[PDB]
Order: sequence, then C-alpha cells, then structure tokens
Amino acid sequence: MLYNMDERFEIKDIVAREVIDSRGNPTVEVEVITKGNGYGSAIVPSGASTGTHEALELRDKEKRFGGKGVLMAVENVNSIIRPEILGYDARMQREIDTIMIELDGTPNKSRLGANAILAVSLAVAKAAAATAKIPLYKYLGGFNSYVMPVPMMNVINGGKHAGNDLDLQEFMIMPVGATSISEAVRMGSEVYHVLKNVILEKYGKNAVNVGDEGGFAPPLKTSREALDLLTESVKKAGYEDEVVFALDAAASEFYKDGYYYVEGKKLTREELLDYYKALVDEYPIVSIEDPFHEEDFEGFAMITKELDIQIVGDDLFVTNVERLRKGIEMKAANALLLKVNQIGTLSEAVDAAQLAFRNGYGVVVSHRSGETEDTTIADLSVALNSGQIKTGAPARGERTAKYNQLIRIEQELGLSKYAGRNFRCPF
Amino acid sequence: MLYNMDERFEIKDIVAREVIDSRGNPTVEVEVITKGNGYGSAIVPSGASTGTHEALELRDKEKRFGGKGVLMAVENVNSIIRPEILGYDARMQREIDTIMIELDGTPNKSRLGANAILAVSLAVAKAAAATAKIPLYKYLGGFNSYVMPVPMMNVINGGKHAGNDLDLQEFMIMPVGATSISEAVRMGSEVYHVLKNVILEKYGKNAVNVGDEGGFAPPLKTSREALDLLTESVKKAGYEDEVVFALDAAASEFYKDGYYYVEGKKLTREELLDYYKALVDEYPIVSIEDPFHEEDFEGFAMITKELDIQIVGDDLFVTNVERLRKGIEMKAANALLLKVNQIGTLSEAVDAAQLAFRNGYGVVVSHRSGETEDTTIADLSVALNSGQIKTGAPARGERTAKYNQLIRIEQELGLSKYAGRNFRCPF
Repeated sequence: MLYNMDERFEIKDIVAREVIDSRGNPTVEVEVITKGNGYGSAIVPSGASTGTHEALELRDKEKRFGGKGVLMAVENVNSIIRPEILGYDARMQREIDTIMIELDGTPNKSRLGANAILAVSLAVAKAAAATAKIPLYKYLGGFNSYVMPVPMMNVINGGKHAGNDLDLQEFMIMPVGATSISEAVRMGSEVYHVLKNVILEKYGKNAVNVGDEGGFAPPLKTSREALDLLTESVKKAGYEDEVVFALDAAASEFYKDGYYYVEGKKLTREELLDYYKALVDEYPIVSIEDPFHEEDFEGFAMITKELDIQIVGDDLFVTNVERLRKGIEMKAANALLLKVNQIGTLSEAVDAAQLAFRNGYGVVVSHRSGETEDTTIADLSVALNSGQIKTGAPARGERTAKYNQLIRIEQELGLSKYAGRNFRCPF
Repeated sequence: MLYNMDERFEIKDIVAREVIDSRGNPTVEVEVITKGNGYGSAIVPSGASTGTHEALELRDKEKRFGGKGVLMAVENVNSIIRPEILGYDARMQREIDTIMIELDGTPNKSRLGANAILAVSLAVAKAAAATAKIPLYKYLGGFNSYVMPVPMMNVINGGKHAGNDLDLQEFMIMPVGATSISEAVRMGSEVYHVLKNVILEKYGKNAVNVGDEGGFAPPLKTSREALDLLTESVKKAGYEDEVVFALDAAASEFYKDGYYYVEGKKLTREELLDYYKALVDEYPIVSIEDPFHEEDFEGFAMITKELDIQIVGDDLFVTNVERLRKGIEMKAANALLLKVNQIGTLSEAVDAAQLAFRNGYGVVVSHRSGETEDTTIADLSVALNSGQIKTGAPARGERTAKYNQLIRIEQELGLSKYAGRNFRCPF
C-alpha cells in the first residue's frame, strides 16, 4: 500500500567496528541510522567459528588477539553487506536478512560470518523501531509483548573449567515465586550474596572469585553438595517458597566412549537417567538442560517422557531448525535454548522460536559465555513472551546489564505480567 | 546574549530508578530529556555511605538488598531534586550542580545522597550534549578534546579480599608503547590471556576465576612474585618494550599504629619507602598509588621527592579539592586519582582536575570496585585529555564497556592522539 511508503525508514548509513567482549576477545558491533534519524546499535556475543550445525562466526586467525580478531567480519559489513542494503526500507527485516543470507551463499553463514550478519540484523531492527518510535520489544513482537521472563541464574559453576570437581556445568536458581522482574532480580541478588558469604565462611576468602558468567566455583564434587549449598543459601535468604532450581548438565562434556563419568563412576544412559530422577525427587529442580550427549535424541525423548519437568535441548539443537524439527517429531526435550548468534539472523531466530512454541516447547532466550554490554536478549525475551531467560548470575556487567534492561522494560510497560510459575507458557 | 536563549535546552523531564551494579548491589540511574528531545542517561558506581572527608552515598539500610537499597536516593531525585530543576537550561551545568548542592545543604551531600546528586549531574550533561548535537567529550571538554588515555589494567589482585597473601592491592599493566587506544586495549587483552594461561599451567584450573575488577588472584605472597609473573607474561606476549607497570598499594589497608605490615614484616614509613624504591629499581614501575596511609601527607611528599615516578593520591585526597590543595602546597604526590562519585557533581570533579593539572599533577580518571554498564568516565578522560585512565582488567562487561567506548571515541575523532609514554602530560 502506497500509504505505508516512508522515506524515513530508508537506511542512510551502516558502520561496523571491532570491540571486545566480557572475556577480552574481539567481537562485532554494528551501527545503523535511517533517513528519519532512527538509530540502532548492536554488539553480538562471542560464538563459534567452527561447528557441525550452527551458524559460524568469521575469525581472522591472524597473530593479533590470539587469532580471534574480527576485522574480516567487520570489513564484510562495511564493504560487502553495506552497499547491498543502503537505502533499503529498514522495516523489511525479513527481506534484509534474506539479502544477507543469499549474499553469503552458504547454509551456515561461514563466508561473511554469522557475527557480521547478526550484528547488522539486530542493528537494523533497532533502527527501524527507533524510527517508528515504538519500544523495541513492541516492534519485535507486536503490541502484545508484555511478559517479563523468569531468570535462570547460574550461581554455582561446574564442569572442567569451573575449577572444582563438579560434573554438571550449571546450577541455577529461578525466582518463579517473585511477583515482578524487579523482585526476581532482587531475590536472585540476595540469594547470590547469602551464597557468597556461606562459601566464604565455609571455604575461605580464596573461594569467592567468579567464573565467566558471574557464578561461584566452590570446592565441591557431587551434585547433591552443590544443590545442598543452594538450598542452604535460598533458605537463609528467605526465599525457600519462591525459588526453584534449574540445571544445565551439558552432559556431552562428561560423556565418552559410551559412558557418562559422574562423581567417579561410569554410568550408562539409563543409570544417568535414574541419577537425574533421584535429584528431581530430592530437590525442586524444574528444568534440566542437555541431560545427555548432543546426539542422543532417543535419550532426550526417554527423560522427557519419564520426568514431568522441562527438558531443554541446547547442544542437542544448537538453535538449528532442522535439528529442532527432528526433536519435535521424536518428542525429544520440550524446550529450546535459543542462542541468536547460533542461527545468524533475527528472522531465523524468531522462526525457530515460533516452531518451538507451536509444538508445545518452551523457549529459553540465552546469553553466551562471552557476552557484551548489549542488552538485546532482554527485549527479545519480552517480545517473544518467552517466560524465561538465561543470562547469568546477578554479577558482572555483561550480565547485570540485561537485568537492568528487564527492569527498565517492566517499568516502561504500563501493565506487565511476570511469567512466574507459568514460565513455560505464560498465557 | 538573547540569541543564546533556546527553549530546546529546557529540562522537560527527569526520572530516577534503582538498578543493580556489577556486584549485584543497588545503585541509582537517572534519565533526563530536554524539550528539544535531547536524551541523557547515567548510572553511578558504588561509593561509601560513611566517611568524614568524601561525599556520602545514601543507602536505605532496610532488610532488602542487605540494607544496600537506594530507593530513598531515587525518591530524592524524583520528588526533591526534580521539581527544582524542571524547565532549567540544561547547558547551565554549574548552576544545576550548585542548586543540588545547596538543596542538600550538607558538606558531604549526606542528606539527599551523593549517588542521587551525581546521577542527575551526569544525566543532565549528557542531555545537554545530545541537544546541542556535540559529542559528549567535546561538550564536556570543549573542541580540543582528542587525547586517548593510557589504560592502567588491574590484572593481578592483592589485598585482604583478593584471596591470596599479596599485601598490595593492584598490580597493573600500562601499554604506554601502543600507538592508539585500540592497540592499547589489544595489547592489554593479549597480555591478560597469556597471564591466564601461565597461571593455569603453574597453579591449576582452579586458579583463574576473577575478582571484582576482572583481574586474577594467583596464590602469591610477595610483590616480587606478582611482578615476576607480569614480567613473564609481558615477555611471552612480546611486549617487553611497550608495556610498563603501575601499582596501587592502598597502604592504609595494611597500616596500624605507626607500622605497615608487609610480607610478614613490620615496617616504618621510611622502611616501606625503601621497599617501594627497591621494586621500582628492579621493575619498570612508572606509577604507585597510595604508597602510604590516607593521612600521611608528609610521607607522600617524601616518596614523591625521593623517587622519579608518578605518585598517585587516592585515599589521601578522596577527590576533595581542599585535601588536594593541601597536598599541592606540601608537594605530596604528583597525581590525583579522580573518582567523580567521591565528590558528587561533574562541576566539582572537573574543578578538582583543573586544580591538579594546573599545578603539575597528573589526573587518573578512575572507576570504582562496583561498576555499571555506564561509560561516562571514558568520555570524561578524553574531555579532560587526562592521558590516563584506570578502569579494570580487559574482562567483565562493566570494565570492557569503557574500553569499547574509548575505541568508539577514538574512531569518531578521526585525528586523535594516544598519550603513550607522555601519559602524565600529553601536550
């Protein structure tokens, strides 16, 4: 319709640059401005430049920055993508994402880089929203974007790079009993601080430094020890009835040649499944991410059918539609861990979220280990009314920036709804 | 003059809210918008609610957030400060800061809170700059703002809360040999990652978690051990001739009844001075912060005269103009550590910087232990052409956000000057 034509949404300029993430590694930032002076800026988190199914970032692999520079991806934005979308209607998100996908030419965006493409994709959306003068989450998800997500906070770290002897990767708290995102953030922070002091008093002043996501790595060796510590902290914080637990097993990490090595024992899939069953019977664990290795679709289906909780597929799906579709057909897992930079564009990410949603799956909007001060996933979680977000412990700016943005969004909304106990389907 | 009157600069609205900092503790954020639609937003870092010489933050002391809530400070902005400056010319920074100072009425802003006052002070400046359409650093320091600062990066932590047995608080690397802020950030990051690997191979996988400012806390006991590790890392990184060292002794922390307890010894001021002197003679240490306790002006004058390096007064001055003047008259120290939230307003902070500058003192624009995603100090260091900034290790979003802002400013300038080895006086 000609009445919708508006020169103000035409992209006037686009600029990309190399900045650093929360771990000191390079990453891409892109700025976009329209003729109507609508400004958008986005920074993508770090991802993978090598992988079997996810979209791949383009890394320079030169001497500088340990071979992790992104000058090539930046140049791709400034010299290759830019001329193809200058003057384009910023509102045509899917068309712009498609132009980039086709320009790259490869299924996994390995030529121009998933980091270059996603940075532009996010910046364009922000610039269009700014030009329309519609809050970002409203522009992304329509007028009916109002559900604040329950945050899954990784406060106790495990795995081979945590420092301790814990096999499971993430032990998280979820303030499902809070009545607002503001309260949820406070409960999380208070529990985090009680936990810090419990660890300090019990393990010493040398045991409270933090991991990449802000969580602690106390000297524990069993899941029950970690869960007992969380329980102790939650109880002492005073939120026993409002906080539940979520786990990210990242089982592929302790799986090898047919067996899972947990707490000094070699377990078969069935044995690990009973291991999980016991934990769920002993603690308020409402969600388990990657209970089995990244290719065990059958295993995922088994635990999804046997347990009555949320089973999140992370490495199992790597935000890949084809793998998600296979999971849905097999009833493998009942939730998708959504990592926007694993797929490459906003259009694709939302399409993936919709496929999950429409087949009864929950969607967990997720951060990456290497994050930035960019807070797009906060707006995205509200735009999708996902009901849940995973963006770190309530510490470290690349994590707290999201929590603050969630707080701002909640205040900006006249009437909002905190997903709470209905985090899977907040409707 | 009548032609300078412009309704576009009138403050149209002001809103304050409680968000959280990088450690999960509450802090104040303020938004300001002018009639001309110029928008500004700022978040203040952690400070001190008790003291006898510095501006005091206002904390709620309620059950929530461990008594660290700032709802009162927020209400002071929304209900007390707001009505007094609504409609005021945003360009009149000193006038607005003065209004808040007099409205509070106390010598240390302890009634309304230094956190409430500074948040407004900063947000107003940003809104004014946005209205004028002048880059923030240019609006703050005039057209001649173009010097990019040398960053002092705290990569090895010490002190009673670091986790190890190091007496000195901060062991920093300074890429004085870089040719741009972009290269400086890269050098810092590369050395940081080499350091991380050296600590891993020497002390194990459980020794690389980070402190509040992103630095590591290896199990060391002596300054030489710490300095040898930095030397080893810098060499492996290949920057022997481009990276030098800076120390923050925070000597007040280990001072008691006339003596300094360092490395299992009880030293007098004079013996501690020789301690520092020996280190400077063995390592490329170009700056030492707070070598003696916060009231030892005489001691500072002594080491400043005996050594030929930069001696920074931090706790000694607590960004207090009167204390700085006393130091200048006594030739105590030759650099000021500038913490805007230690004084309370932009106007006062800049006046303190000028007093230092004009008396041959260097000025190190600094962050606080509890930081946020706010990047104002990046623009401030350039506005003041300070030549040096202390904003953390190249890790953790509340630190990396500043480095990214410096990279952005450097690119926007076109023609910029990296202070380099002339960090004290880049002219």
